[PDB]
Amino acid sequence: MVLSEGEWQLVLHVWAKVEADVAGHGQDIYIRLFKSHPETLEKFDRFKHLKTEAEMKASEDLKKQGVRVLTALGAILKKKGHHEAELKPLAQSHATKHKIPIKYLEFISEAIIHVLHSRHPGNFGADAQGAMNKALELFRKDIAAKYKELGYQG
Ligand code: HEM
Repeated sequence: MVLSEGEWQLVLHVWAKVEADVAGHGQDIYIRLFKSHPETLEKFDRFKHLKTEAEMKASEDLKKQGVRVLTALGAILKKKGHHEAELKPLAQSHATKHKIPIKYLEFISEAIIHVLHSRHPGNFGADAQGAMNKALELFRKDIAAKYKELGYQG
């Protein structure tokens, strides 16, 4: 499950493009997640009333949430697998307060990949997409192990 340095640089080089406008990327990723897997929207008490993509795009609070979420993910990715400290708080909140199954982490990973594939073909060819998938699989593996330590089946 361990990534090479080369693989991490493919991850970080596409992430550098996300960081030109993290808010806009976050909006596109949430819209993709909620349209592909509508059940995931039901986990968001503050956003579950949004009915359409237009409402999602107009939500300033959802935009701010996407910035928080992608910035936390980016800090994980920049650790290049040495992310134990970052995963502790995230696993605890997601297991115990939000109750987010591993299957829903797989869905958001799919939405991230889809949006990078569409926006960033210059830095998201097949090898770069493979490296990003490996990094998100590692994240999900390590979160699942923490979930189990915390008492949550995931
Ligand atoms: C890449 C994966 C994800 C990352 C990095 C991430 C990160 C975060 C962060 C940093 C927060 C705020 C602090 C906290 O409560 O822990 C948060 C809140 C939250 N997350 Fe996630 N998250 C991820 C995936 C998901 C998914 C897939 C769902 C639901 C389907 C979800 C549901 C929530 C909810 C319900 C909150 C509270 C939102 C609010 O305050 O209105 N998360 N997430």
